Amino acid sequence: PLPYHIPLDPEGSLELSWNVSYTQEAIHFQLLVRRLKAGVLFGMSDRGELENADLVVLWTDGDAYFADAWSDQKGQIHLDPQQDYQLLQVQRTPEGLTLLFKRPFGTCDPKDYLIEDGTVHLVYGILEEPFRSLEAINGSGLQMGLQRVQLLKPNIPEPELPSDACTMEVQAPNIQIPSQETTYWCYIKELPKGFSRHHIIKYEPIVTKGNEALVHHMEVFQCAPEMDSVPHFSGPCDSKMKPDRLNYCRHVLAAWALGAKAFYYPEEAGLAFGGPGSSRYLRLEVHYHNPLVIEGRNDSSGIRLYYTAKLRRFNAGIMELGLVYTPVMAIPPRETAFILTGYCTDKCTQLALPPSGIHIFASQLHTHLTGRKVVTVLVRDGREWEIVNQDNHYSPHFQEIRMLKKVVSVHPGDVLITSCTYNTEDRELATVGGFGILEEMCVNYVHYYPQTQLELCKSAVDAGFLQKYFHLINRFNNEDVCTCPQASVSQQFTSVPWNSFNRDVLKALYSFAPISMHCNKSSAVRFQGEWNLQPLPKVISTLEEPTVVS
Amino acid sequence: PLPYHIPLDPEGSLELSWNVSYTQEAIHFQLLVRRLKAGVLFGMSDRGELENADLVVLAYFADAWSDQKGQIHLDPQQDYQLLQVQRTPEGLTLLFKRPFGTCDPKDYLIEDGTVHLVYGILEEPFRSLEAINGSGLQMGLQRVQLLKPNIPEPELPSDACTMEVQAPNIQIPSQETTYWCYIKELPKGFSRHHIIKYEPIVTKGNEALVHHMEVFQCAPEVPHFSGPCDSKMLNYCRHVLAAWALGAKAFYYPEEAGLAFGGPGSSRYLRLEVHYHNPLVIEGRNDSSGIRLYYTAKLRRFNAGIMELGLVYTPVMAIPPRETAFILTGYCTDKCTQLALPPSGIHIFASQLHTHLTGRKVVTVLVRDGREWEIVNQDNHYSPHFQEIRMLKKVVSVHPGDVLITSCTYNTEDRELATVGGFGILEEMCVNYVHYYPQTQLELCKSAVDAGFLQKYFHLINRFNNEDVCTCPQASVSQQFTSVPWNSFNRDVLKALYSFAPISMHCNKSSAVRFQGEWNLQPLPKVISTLEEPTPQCVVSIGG
Ligand SMILES: *[C@@H]1O[C@H](CO)[C@@H](O[C@@H]2O[C@H](CO)[C@@H](O[C@@H]3O[C@H](CO[C@H]4O[C@H](CO)[C@@H](O)[C@H](O)[C@@H]4O)[C@@H](O)[C@H](O)[C@@H]3O)[C@H](O)[C@H]2NC(C)=O)[C@H](O)[C@H]1NC(C)=O
Ligand SMILES: *[C@@H]1O[C@H](CO)[C@@H](O[C@@H]2O[C@H](CO)[C@@H](O[C@@H]3O[C@H](CO)[C@@H](O)[C@H](O)[C@@H]3O)[C@H](O)[C@H]2NC(C)=O)[C@H](O)[C@H]1NC(C)=O
Ligand SMILES: *[C@@H]1O[C@H](CO)[C@@H](O[C@@H]2O[C@H](CO)[C@@H](O[C@@H]3O[C@H](CO)[C@@H](O)[C@H](O)[C@@H]3O)[C@H](O)[C@H]2NC(C)=O)[C@H](O)[C@H]1NC(C)=O
Ligand SMILES: *[C@@H]1O[C@H](CO)[C@@H](O[C@@H]2O[C@H](CO)[C@@H](O)[C@H](O)[C@H]2NC(C)=O)[C@H](O)[C@H]1NC(C)=O
Ligand SMILES: *[C@@H]1O[C@H](CO)[C@@H](O)[C@H](O)[C@H]1NC(C)=O
Ligand SMILES: *[C@@H]1O[C@H](CO)[C@@H](O)[C@H](O)[C@H]1NC(C)=O
Ligand SMILES: [Cu+2]
Repeated sequence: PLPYHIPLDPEGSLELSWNVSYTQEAIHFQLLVRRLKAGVLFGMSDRGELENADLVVLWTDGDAYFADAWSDQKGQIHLDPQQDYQLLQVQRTPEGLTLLFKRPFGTCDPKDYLIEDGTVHLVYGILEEPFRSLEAINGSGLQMGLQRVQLLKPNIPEPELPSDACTMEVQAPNIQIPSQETTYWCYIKELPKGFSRHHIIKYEPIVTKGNEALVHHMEVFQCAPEMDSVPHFSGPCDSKMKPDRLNYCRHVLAAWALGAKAFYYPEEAGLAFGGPGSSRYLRLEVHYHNPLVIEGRNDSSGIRLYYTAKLRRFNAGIMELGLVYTPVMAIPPRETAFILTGYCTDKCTQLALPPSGIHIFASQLHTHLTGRKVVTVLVRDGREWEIVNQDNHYSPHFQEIRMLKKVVSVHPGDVLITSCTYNTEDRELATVGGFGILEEMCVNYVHYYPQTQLELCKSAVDAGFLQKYFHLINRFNNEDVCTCPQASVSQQFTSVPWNSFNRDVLKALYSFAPISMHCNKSSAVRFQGEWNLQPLPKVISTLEEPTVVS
Repeated sequence: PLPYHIPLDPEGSLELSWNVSYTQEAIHFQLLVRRLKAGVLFGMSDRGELENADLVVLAYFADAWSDQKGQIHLDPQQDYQLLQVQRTPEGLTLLFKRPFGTCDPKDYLIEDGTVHLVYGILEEPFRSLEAINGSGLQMGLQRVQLLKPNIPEPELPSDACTMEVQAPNIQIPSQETTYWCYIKELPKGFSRHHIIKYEPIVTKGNEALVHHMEVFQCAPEVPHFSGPCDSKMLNYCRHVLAAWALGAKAFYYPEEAGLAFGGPGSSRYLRLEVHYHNPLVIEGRNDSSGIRLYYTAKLRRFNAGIMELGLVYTPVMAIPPRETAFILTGYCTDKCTQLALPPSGIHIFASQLHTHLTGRKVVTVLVRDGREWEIVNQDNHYSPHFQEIRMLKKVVSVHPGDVLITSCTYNTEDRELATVGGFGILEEMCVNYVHYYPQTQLELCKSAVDAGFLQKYFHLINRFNNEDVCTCPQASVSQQFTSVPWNSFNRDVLKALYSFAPISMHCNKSSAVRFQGEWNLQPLPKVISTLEEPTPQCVVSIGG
């Protein structure tokens, strides 16, 4: 058939399957309607709203007619005089009525939606009641929903597993999530004794059948190699009942977030764990968000690993690009698009990268609720070379590990620039970087080869410069005010009255001020050098991108 | 018959005439080639450079475009549509059509305001487009308003009489640029009349030489003079009855108003200034050109007047160096309009935009209750070298309490220092001269940033780029824009200051007196919102 498919409506009366051609630069959609009552509409839109939508509609109104349509800002449906969607075939089968139609990635028509890399928001609706023309169609009698998907796939078959492949299950024991709002939970598991060295070539999530809903992030780590670690453990990650060490495992075997399905490795590489000289226990950290907050729902959740005995050609690593989690990075309220940027500097890459460089075959983008756009680009001496990963339509609810269509080569001395665009319009206060639900993140997880000791390449604004910012706006408020309060970064940001000047000066600060750079190893230690007050990477540059049927 | 016309090349071997259709949303070009050499190319570009241009080249006719280095390539799409190619006594004429805009974003977009036309004459026979070289290529630009309002010529009062102000059959000096003053006069007595029209008079063959023309009234407080305006034979007869520039057909006052000239307070004597642009330095060329006024004895209902909108002239308004686009905004506040405007309000039928050399874009919008309602005037392609009084397509009504927002976009890329507001050539202006009725006592409605807040700017950036936190002696030392270390932060904070800080408001008559009150530190008008931009709806061979 057509290789990709998803359900649209929960009832499954609507099924969408599609295929992509990058030579023709076009998508072929096939829509299956099993049960058609009244009429049905399908299309795509920016955030998945019915408003400002690029659509296709069918009516039963006659004795069955199909037309291209578009919707305005108020959600009213109008016919499309040109056609972006081109109807190809219509056939009636036992499964239902099938419609094959074709669209280019983009049109010279500016009105239409533009298909590109990253997330695409599909809109579907089932119009319950017969309505005629388009414009009669009302919110009433319309079942109106959205589905998120990646329209442009790498078009590669998922490799699958040799006769050697074995499964290892890393799960929490069956533990009680506190009645607190938010919990981040550490657990210590260990490998069988005398465990020879292996490559994890696959992993998939495991979530208890009542909790799919409660568990929104899971991660599996390795502590520093030099060390033989603490006894067996289940419980929260801040507590001091818990020891010393851990805290020392930032090394990353596995990562899962909402929307991410199973992941298969590229065949050039696998992820190495066990064997001599590289060590220990696995640390599982599970993030529980519990608006529910009722008697402890008992949960053993985790990740399943698929591993092969020994080596594929290269060892694959995972690198964290982005903003460090600190309050000093903040988004003012009532912002339509506000951009936070973080960096991997040439100094860090020069220090931590091999002469050959690394090859990025995958990326996963991560923000919190206010995240809208995420992009990572590659820059060489102030000239933008390549786009590592891009999602303009990105949603926090849909976060998946994507195989890059083109593997990207990163060399020492290159700068990796990561930017996230946020919308704070639903927030009355400044949103700050942090672990909390009301706080934000900008992160790009990169899956690359050959493995290096570089894991966190991240940056943040210099604290001192943020302080002079605060004092600058304070004094712009005039009065006189010789006052030097310290820290309370979250408490300073919440205390700032937000006006055009404060916002613009904050944005200016982010676009100007030097950065505290974090270059850290798998060992959860920095690369020696002085990484504070680094000159802000800047780009001298930018890269340029060029009737009704029946 | 095509209503609008301009010369392109100085030699005058190429002449362009055109027609506008707003239902069809298209321009009809007719190109006249008097002398046909190997080739001719014509088109349009942002500032008038050959690079990145939307073109047509020449019986074979082809649509072309130019790349970043200015090399010419064929256009697979075509915006221009060839209609007719015909041979006449005057030369070879080509009638062709182009839409205002295309769904192709690469192509030029025709809109309100100035359009830069590019022309060339190919000396050398070429077998391709890409073969075209600086060699054998005669290259030029012409600035014009492509979309004119469609105004029918009103009937005349029959009382209406014409007075013609022309050069006294004089000889243009051998110079590239000449400005020529001549003094003409009215009969004595002659009580007040309304000018309801004026149109250009240009001697045949001199079309390329005449760039702009202006008719002025001297100060009431005069001897006869014909010759250059720098000649140092005594006057400022500055103030303006009439203005004309290339491409303009006629200027019409609205049915409600006319411009008054007559017995006192009128001045007695009139001054005409004609601008000759003379590349090639032609010589012994005689010119009678000037402007003809249509005026009536019986006044219409209102007297027409001119109001100055914009930035006050102060150094406090500055543009940092090396900016591609930097925006300065002046304001006419709700308090000023509420006070000085009649209850009925005023109606704006015309506008003239004024900046100095670094000016690129200029826009004036009308805002009601903090919401942008209508665009008074817009030029994104505006140039200081072409500035004319333009009739608005739709007369715009400004009521009491409405806010007028005027913004200019500047390019400082060629400047090493901060450019400041001022009269000088190296300093800047943002001004919109508005022609309206009924005439009121409001003459200058203008604004500027509050000086104190600018002081807070200088001390804030000074204390920020100098490093430490929390120290409070604060001795004040440097107050002015020169000597300032411009980096992204300083620029952005200056922009923030301009976008935030309250303004010193000038509501003036007389230039020597303000209106009725305390105008310092007025709250900056702000727009919760803005308005929607209208959508651009989505090798030939002809027998001669
Ligand atoms: C065309 O317009 C002219 C200007 O209105 C009409 O008047 C003629 O103007 C010229 C120059 O102004 C007068 O020439 C006079 O005689 C000599 C010559 O001036 C200079 O000439 C040569 C170059 O031609 C130059 O190299 C010499 O050094 C001279 O300086 C001057 O000394 C006089 O002061 C004065 O300029 C003509 O006399 C004058 N014509 C008449 C009939 O008075 C001219 O008539 C117009 N022509 C037409 C056909 O309409
Ligand atoms: C949204 O639009 C729909 C239709 O445009 C409205 O829903 C309902 O529409 C049906 C059928 O058109 C109405 O039934 C009526 O039956 C009588 C028979 O006596 C017939 O003469 C009428 O012409 C009509 O067909 C039904 O009354 C109507 N529901 C209502 C009025 O509550 C719906 O009301 C619209 N809602 C909004 C918020 O616009
Ligand atoms: C509108 O009219 C007012 C008149 O009230 C103009 O105000 C200006 O007020 C200053 C007084 O501060 C005067 O100009 C300057 O005076 C200072 C001394 O204070 C002197 O050092 C300067 O050299 C300058 O002369 C004057 O009263 C007046 N200036 C002008 C040019 O009229 C205001 O400027 C007017 N606004 C316009 C015409 O846009
Ligand atoms: C990278 O560098 C070190 C390695 O862990 C971390 O520095 C510690 O950070 C914690 C929390 O901010 C402090 O309590 C410690 O005092 C720091 N140690 C030292 C020696 O400064 C740093 O946080 C790491 N950054 C990451 C992992 O993003
Ligand atoms: C997409 O599907 C069409 C018919 O459904 C087929 O002809 C075409 O080859 C397919 N393209 C692919 C699989 O790339
Ligand atoms: C302009 O286009 C052609 C000129 O030949 C003519 O048919 C048309 O009527 C003209 N329309 C206007 C409004 O000038
Ligand atoms: Cu997170």
